Amino acid sequence: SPADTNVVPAKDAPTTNSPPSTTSPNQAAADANQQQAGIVSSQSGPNAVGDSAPSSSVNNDGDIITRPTSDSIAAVANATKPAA
Repeated sequence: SPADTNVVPAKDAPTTNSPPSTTSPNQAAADANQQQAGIVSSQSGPNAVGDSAPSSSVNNDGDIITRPTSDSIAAVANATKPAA
């Protein structure tokens, strides 16, 4: 039977349950990365105190982004267009 043997991580599987937050997301993405799994807070001692997961609110360099990286480069290159 398929679905019990063909189990593989989905599309954008590290950062898909990450909520959009502008504050300390990595600890907020990991707060909901392990909430969708169903683990309650009492069943995790220090495993859920200070954890981190990659978020969709952080770009690769590491600065807390809001709009995606293709729309942030476009936020700079649209402000250096003089009249030709």
